[PDB]
Amino acid sequence: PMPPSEFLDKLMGKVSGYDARIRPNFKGPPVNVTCNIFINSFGSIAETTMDYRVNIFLRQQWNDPRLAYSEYPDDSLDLDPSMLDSIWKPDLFFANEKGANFHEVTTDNKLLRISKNGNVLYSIRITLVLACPMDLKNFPMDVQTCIMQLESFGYTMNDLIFEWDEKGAVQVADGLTLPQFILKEEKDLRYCTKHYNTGKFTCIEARFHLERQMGYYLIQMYIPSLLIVILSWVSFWINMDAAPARVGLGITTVLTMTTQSSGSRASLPKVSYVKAIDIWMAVCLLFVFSALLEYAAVNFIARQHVEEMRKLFISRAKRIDTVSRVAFPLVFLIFNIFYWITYKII
Amino acid sequence: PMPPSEFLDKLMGKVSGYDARIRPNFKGPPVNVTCNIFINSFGSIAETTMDYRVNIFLRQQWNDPRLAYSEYPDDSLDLDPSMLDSIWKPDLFFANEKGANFHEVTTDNKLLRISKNGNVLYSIRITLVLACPMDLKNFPMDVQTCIMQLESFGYTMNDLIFEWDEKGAVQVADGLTLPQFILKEEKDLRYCTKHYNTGKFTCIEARFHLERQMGYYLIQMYIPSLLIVILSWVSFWINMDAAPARVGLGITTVLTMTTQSSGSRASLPKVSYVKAIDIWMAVCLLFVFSALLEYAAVNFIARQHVEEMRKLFISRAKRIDTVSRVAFPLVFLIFNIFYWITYKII
Amino acid sequence: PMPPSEFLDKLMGKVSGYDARIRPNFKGPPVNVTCNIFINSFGSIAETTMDYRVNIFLRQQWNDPRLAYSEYPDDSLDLDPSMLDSIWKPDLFFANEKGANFHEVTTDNKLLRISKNGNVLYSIRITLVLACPMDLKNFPMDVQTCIMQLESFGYTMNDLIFEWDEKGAVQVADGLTLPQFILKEEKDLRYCTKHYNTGKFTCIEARFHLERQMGYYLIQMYIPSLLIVILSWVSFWINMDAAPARVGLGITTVLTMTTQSSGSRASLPKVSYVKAIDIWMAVCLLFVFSALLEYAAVNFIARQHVEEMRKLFISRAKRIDTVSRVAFPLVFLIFNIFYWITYKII
Amino acid sequence: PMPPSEFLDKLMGKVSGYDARIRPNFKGPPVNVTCNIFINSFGSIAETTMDYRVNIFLRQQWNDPRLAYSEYPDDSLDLDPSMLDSIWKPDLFFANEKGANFHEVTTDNKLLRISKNGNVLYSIRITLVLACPMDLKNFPMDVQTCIMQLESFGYTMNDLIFEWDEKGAVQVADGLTLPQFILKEEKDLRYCTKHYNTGKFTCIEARFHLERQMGYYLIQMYIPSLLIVILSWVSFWINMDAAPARVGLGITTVLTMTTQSSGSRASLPKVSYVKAIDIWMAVCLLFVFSALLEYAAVNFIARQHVEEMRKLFISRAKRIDTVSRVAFPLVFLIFNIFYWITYKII
Amino acid sequence: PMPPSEFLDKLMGKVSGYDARIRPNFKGPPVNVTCNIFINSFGSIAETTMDYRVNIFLRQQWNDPRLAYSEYPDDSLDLDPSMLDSIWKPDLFFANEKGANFHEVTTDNKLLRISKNGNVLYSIRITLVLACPMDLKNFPMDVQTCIMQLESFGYTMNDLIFEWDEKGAVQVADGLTLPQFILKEEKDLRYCTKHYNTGKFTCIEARFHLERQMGYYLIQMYIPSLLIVILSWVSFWINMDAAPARVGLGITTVLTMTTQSSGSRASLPKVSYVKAIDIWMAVCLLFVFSALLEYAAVNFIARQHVEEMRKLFISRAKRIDTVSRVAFPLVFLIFNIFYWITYKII
Ligand SMILES: *[C@@H]1O[C@H](CO)[C@@H](O[C@@H]2O[C@H](CO)[C@@H](O[C@@H]3O[C@H](CO)[C@@H](O)[C@H](O)[C@@H]3O)[C@H](O)[C@H]2NC(C)=O)[C@H](O)[C@H]1NC(C)=O
Ligand SMILES: *[C@@H]1O[C@H](CO)[C@@H](O[C@@H]2O[C@H](CO)[C@@H](O[C@@H]3O[C@H](CO)[C@@H](O)[C@H](O)[C@@H]3O)[C@H](O)[C@H]2NC(C)=O)[C@H](O)[C@H]1NC(C)=O
Ligand SMILES: *[C@@H]1O[C@H](CO)[C@@H](O[C@@H]2O[C@H](CO)[C@@H](O[C@@H]3O[C@H](CO)[C@@H](O)[C@H](O)[C@@H]3O)[C@H](O)[C@H]2NC(C)=O)[C@H](O)[C@H]1NC(C)=O
Ligand SMILES: *[C@@H]1O[C@H](CO)[C@@H](O[C@@H]2O[C@H](CO)[C@@H](O[C@@H]3O[C@H](CO)[C@@H](O)[C@H](O)[C@@H]3O)[C@H](O)[C@H]2NC(C)=O)[C@H](O)[C@H]1NC(C)=O
Ligand SMILES: *[C@@H]1O[C@H](CO)[C@@H](O[C@@H]2O[C@H](CO)[C@@H](O[C@@H]3O[C@H](CO)[C@@H](O)[C@H](O)[C@@H]3O)[C@H](O)[C@H]2NC(C)=O)[C@H](O)[C@H]1NC(C)=O
Repeated sequence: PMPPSEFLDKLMGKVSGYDARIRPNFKGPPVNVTCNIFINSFGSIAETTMDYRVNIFLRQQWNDPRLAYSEYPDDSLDLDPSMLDSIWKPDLFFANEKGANFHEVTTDNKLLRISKNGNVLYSIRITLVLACPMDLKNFPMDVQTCIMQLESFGYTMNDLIFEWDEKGAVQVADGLTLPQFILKEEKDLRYCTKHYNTGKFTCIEARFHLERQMGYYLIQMYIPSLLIVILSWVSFWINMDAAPARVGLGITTVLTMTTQSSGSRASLPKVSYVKAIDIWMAVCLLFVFSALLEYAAVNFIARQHVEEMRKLFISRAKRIDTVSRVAFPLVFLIFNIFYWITYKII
Repeated sequence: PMPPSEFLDKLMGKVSGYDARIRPNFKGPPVNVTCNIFINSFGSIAETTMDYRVNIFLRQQWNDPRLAYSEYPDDSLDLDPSMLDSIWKPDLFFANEKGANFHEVTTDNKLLRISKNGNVLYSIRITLVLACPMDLKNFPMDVQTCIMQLESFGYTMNDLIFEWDEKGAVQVADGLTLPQFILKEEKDLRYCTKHYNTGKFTCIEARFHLERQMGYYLIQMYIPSLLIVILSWVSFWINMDAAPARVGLGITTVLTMTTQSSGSRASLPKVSYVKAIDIWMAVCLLFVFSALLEYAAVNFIARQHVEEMRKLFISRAKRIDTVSRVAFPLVFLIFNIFYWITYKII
Repeated sequence: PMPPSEFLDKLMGKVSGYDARIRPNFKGPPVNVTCNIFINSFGSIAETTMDYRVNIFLRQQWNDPRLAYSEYPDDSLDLDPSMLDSIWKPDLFFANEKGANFHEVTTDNKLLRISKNGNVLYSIRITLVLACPMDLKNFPMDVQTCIMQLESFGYTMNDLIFEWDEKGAVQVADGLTLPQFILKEEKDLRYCTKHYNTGKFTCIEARFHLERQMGYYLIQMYIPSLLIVILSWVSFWINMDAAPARVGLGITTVLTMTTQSSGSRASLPKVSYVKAIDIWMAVCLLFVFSALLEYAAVNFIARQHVEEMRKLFISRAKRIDTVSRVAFPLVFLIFNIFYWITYKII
Repeated sequence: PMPPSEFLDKLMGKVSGYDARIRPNFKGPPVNVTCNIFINSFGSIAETTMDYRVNIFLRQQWNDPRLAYSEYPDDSLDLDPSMLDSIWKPDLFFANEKGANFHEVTTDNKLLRISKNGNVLYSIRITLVLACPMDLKNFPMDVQTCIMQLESFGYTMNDLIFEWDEKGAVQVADGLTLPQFILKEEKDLRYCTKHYNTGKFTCIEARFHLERQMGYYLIQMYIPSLLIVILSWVSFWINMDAAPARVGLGITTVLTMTTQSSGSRASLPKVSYVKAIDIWMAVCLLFVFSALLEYAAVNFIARQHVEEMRKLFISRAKRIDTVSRVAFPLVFLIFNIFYWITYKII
Repeated sequence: PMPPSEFLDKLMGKVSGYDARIRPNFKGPPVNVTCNIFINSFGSIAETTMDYRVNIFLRQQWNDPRLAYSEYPDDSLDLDPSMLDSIWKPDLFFANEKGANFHEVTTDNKLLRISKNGNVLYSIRITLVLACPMDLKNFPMDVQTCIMQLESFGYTMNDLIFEWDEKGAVQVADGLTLPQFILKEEKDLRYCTKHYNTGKFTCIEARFHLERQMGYYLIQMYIPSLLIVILSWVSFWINMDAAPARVGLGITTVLTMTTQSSGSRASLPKVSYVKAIDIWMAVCLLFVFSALLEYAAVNFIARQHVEEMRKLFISRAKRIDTVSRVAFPLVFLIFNIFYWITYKII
């Protein structure tokens, strides 16, 4: 008969003595707020900034005995967010925020509904740009575990407790795709219970394994590196004599490997430790100098040589011939079987 | 006689028992909110970010029996947005927001007017920066269908229903032009009715086919690629002997194709799958190495050759002559008829 | 005697029945709001974004009979913007906003004063970043007409009318200078009266012819293009024989024209249609390949040639001599008289 | 005895008839607001945007007879900014704002204190990003005078007057250092009294001479330009004959001068008029083409030459020898004494 | 029995005469606010902008005798930030702000709790982007001391005093890692007590030594510089005669050192004084010109030389031989022992 907000106005109002400023079960057990998120959007992972943008549905669940209606014959009683500040709320935040906001588009995107026993369902939409450290040892082949963590600010452990729910504590959007990564489904859930001069505080937290898209930097960086190496070697399938063609076909290959290495570290954070993309290419550098080393190996022996003079020269021109046809691919094929296997097991 | 806002103040006020917190037809049928948009501005499609900026007029239409005036002799009774919060509103949002705002320029750009039976016309102006996935298989020749979707947050399906109206549910500005695309007029309208732990919620949604401007990357990337290919071949219309002109005219063409390929993938998202612009140019790469392959084919046979020695050499210098005048354009003209036809049918 | 705000408090207050929510002359003629702007700042025209930042003084003028004081012996009665929301205001906005704001620096920069008959002077300061389409056919020599337009949102035509005033409807700052353009003084003023499913709405609008600064891209792009063309031709004033100097002085000129063309389209929106800066330079490209075409024209005839063999060769070496000294400048001087005259009349 | 805010609450409250909406000395003399600023931070001068970020302490001083307490035995009575809106304030703004804000960090950074006679001390903290035109005729050697100006918005001249105070009207931070400039201590203070259709308004304004750091572009642009010029000339200290070393050492110098000129105008606004950095380098361009001009001067005379043929050739090879050893430095040393002296007197 | 906020409502309310506008111990001693921070996040040090982003927990501690409850049997009485504005707060700010904000994510991240004697614990979360000057004399090997400073705005020294606490006045996060630096644990704490026309104000301040990650620019800039120097010298281990290989292997090394120097100063602020990275590379420039100087030293003596003519030439070809094998590494090995030792002691 009576409208429920009118019933709610005398429920949580000054009548019935309800305060919005006091936690439920005060002078009693700590409040167990169980939670789960629905990731709407995810990504734009600025590895320069070492962070990621994510848009979630933060769902929060707890119970208030002060809000347990009895006579009203329904189960879930919703509330437009005008009266949302009139009730108690948790002091949730993120320990790795780096910028966030609500979404006031047409409405404060804020859900409330209350069970008969006062089980409080609370859902809001938050866009987060969460910082995460980026271990880039095997940089195109890393599985980044960028995390997120949810803590209480005023209420300590003894008055409030965050929880994950057991039934799928991270719901994921169906077409949630990543331009550069794959979100693995296994999402670790644990506690990061802090300690301060103030004291200790609750923390639930989530972990997100992100295996990359290997094929991109394969296309951009590996394959143009791959061409020059064979291009360095057909520059040994070049003519018998020390020609200016041997001069030109050598230096052309070297500058492109410098050029690809210039554009290699274009969007990278400036980590001290060596990553995987440069040792791919610095080896390709020291391979591409060997051809110019090989020409001077021809050129110094050509100047070393006139019967007996050139007799040693053309003999050494064959020891440089039949070995380099074998030694060039062998040092490169032994490189990849040395290279990829560590990056295949990690 | 009495001013209408004064009539409206006792209409929707505390007198006549009107609440802003309760949906119309409560404990009854779900509210059918029909809607249509007027796209003022559209574009700045950051394909790096895979999104698009759009400025709309979100028009919303429904009915409230609580707001049905009877005695007042007019039809549409407007309202400046001061009293807009005093009435019920829907909980509309976007499932792919990525940033939005209202427009408070001189006035909250918010329209209300009410029919005699309380049919509520509601219009606001929103700038959106809506995310959309970007399939870039045929990257200069794709028809991108970037979408947008409109959902309820608190009210489920059983209490609220979004609708498109039949009479032109997306109105488009007249001079709405795109710097890189064409908005096709056919705009698909359907439902994206979600399901959650909370439950199910209404969704109407719109789809926007965007065929590009083919001619730009034609000018920037195809035509400078086109010049080098013929420039590679007049470098076979070069002199009889293995000259340093054959050395210089070969390597000049190769580095520019590397240079255009460096500036090719300038503003591109890092997708794993191969797009169309690189297979345009990687083929142009492997074409441009064939000329340097052709010089060494001349150079190795020149070193292979003295009567019978040069007799085979000049004979092979003609088998490299009359075939390459035929084989060069034929492998390229067969490429484009292999290339464009798939990109002409999609 | 009594202070005027105290006189104003009983003027526009609840006493004397004044509403801020009702337009003047309600149930009567539409309100004629005449307006004019003072452009404080203007520019930073992001042609990539196809917009321009402008900071204006939006002056608005109309009349309210409800605000016509009688007994107070003065003419213009100002008001600090605290009481500005207490009166009626128009629902002005911009149809091409793309971001705007007010200016709360030390004070809401909001002017009100009221005549004896209630003629309302209303002035505020707005920074706008207004979108404008950019026709770039003659890109360094275009006169861009970037516009701005001012519409009503809730009030239709029959209740409200925007106007320009006759007496200089766009006031311009004195030292309002542009880094890349010239604002022509002639500013077209007309109507963009829209029509919707809602109905029709008033619009006044202004137009701004912007002729560029021609001399910049002259310096950056024309003059370095100009040097290579003569540098291509002194490479024909080179020695008699087909030298490696003819090889080196040719390819040096070609790569710089590629290099300038790489930096040519640095900050340009990706329009499909051809602009003027590339046809300046693509012609400079096909001129610079003619010198390498000319060397191979020497080189093929040098290999074509031994008495009668070289007799034709040196004769053709003179037909390539005396014609190219004439044919080189003539095709370029006929180009500019073909080029600039269309760009001098538009 | 009684707390002073309680004394202030009945001082400026509704009792004693104080209005915040009325200027002091109303229906009397115009209010003389004297002011001075303390520049906390200054710089990040985006010459592309032609503006500068500055963070100030805007101190404002005037007198209110309505706020002159009498009985309270102290001199300066401060006020936390909660009651700051309860009093009158000036309508100060900036005519060249381009974005600004207050600073609500832990507190509205807003100072009030009141003398016994009601002399009002008012100080706030503002970060400004102030636009300034950038005359770049002598671009590395200009003294930029970027200004700032402070005007009233509603109150005209006859009701309000801004002033500088005599005692150091611009206080400057001690370690206020600039990454690219030097703030000269002489700061011009004058009036920019505007005139409008509304009328005339007060303006005080400040001027800031900014002499650059000459040594940076000296290091980046002058010194690498300086090396090539001598590198062009040791390429004339090259061997007797027209060698391919003369070919290679010429073109190497030319492309670097193109390369430095490409990176020269990296961060520059696109002004039409010629600046100083390009005439530094375009002269360095036309110097570096003279060496390739000198080789062809050798090469054409080498092809011109066989007893009497080479006799003129080696004689002209000495007229090109002994003159160019003198003519090369002389045209460059006469250039700098032509160059720097205008840039030393301005 | 009675809830504590209800006890707090009559504690700090209008009853018991509590004002939020008056400092504690008014007309008495200055308030000693001791403080300490917990750095949550730190970094993204934009050396171009000369600043750093930091996210802190600003903890503030003082005492209010007005807030000393007596009868309530507990020690720390917390308060959700709704009633936070109802009490007195300090006027803290930062003198080097450059942008800051609070964090309203789900809750104003604002902590209050009050001891029995009214010792006020106050903690909030602030993200700061704090400016700091960047001395870049030894640019890859500098220890940057970027500071932060905390001042009062309205309250002077005689009414308010900031303090550090003795017990670890800067708490640091455990996994607080830097992408480019190391935060040294020693953090200097002192006073920056300002003086103005207003007067003098309290200041506590903190200092943060930041030693870089040396290994990055080692990898990016030192090692590619290191390769060319040996590559310059094997270009002297080249053949006996003045070959075009000596021409080509010289100029290839020079342009890469120009290319690395172009990408060297990519992200650097434009300081006038010379840094350490360029004197690393300008020496590498003047080393790499010596090889081309060495070829012309060969080439001029080759043209100087026919019995006695070449007899001096091959003798000078040995004085250029046996010295340069010794003189090349010696001038470079003496450089590094001159270089690094100053950068090892600072
Ligand atoms: C939130 O969840 C926590 C975790 O279960 C609850 O704390 C637990 O509360 C129960 C009953 O209140 C305690 O059980 C009792 O333990 C004593 C001693 O172990 C035993 O003698 C009794 O027979 C009884 O089983 C339990 O110890 C306690 N655990 C902890 C770690 O505190 C808490 O009550 C929940 N609060 C709310 C508001 O739901
Ligand atoms: C919003 O639109 C929906 C869709 O039409 C409306 O729901 C429909 O309401 C009508 C009448 O209220 C229902 O018709 C009735 O159906 C029963 C059983 O089918 C039949 O025996 C009756 O004779 C009568 O025709 C219809 O079933 C129902 N459809 C659905 C899917 O619920 C709704 O009433 C509209 N609400 C408002 C506020 O306009
Ligand atoms: C705002 O300006 C418009 C444009 O002038 C005003 O509308 C005009 O109002 C006048 C008098 O109210 C109308 O004149 C009358 O017209 C009738 C029929 O044409 C004629 O028989 C009468 O003798 C008289 O001249 C005029 O038609 C009308 N024009 C339009 C287009 O509506 C309007 O009144 C102004 N409103 C305010 C508040 O100033
Ligand atoms: C703010 O400063 C201005 C500038 O001094 C003040 O205006 C000046 O006010 C004085 C006295 O009120 C005027 O002096 C009188 O001038 C008349 C005619 O010149 C003379 O016959 C009298 O004997 C007396 O000296 C002075 O003219 C006037 N100047 C101007 C330019 O208006 C103003 O009063 C100050 N206002 C406040 C609130 O401090
Ligand atoms: C905040 O801390 C300051 C620093 O200690 C306190 O100021 C100090 O207050 C004490 C007692 O109020 C003063 O001691 C007295 O000094 C006089 C003269 O030196 C001496 O004759 C007395 O026997 C007594 O020892 C002390 O001088 C004073 N120091 C300064 C620099 O002012 C202040 O009281 C503290 N305020 C609060 C609210 O805690």
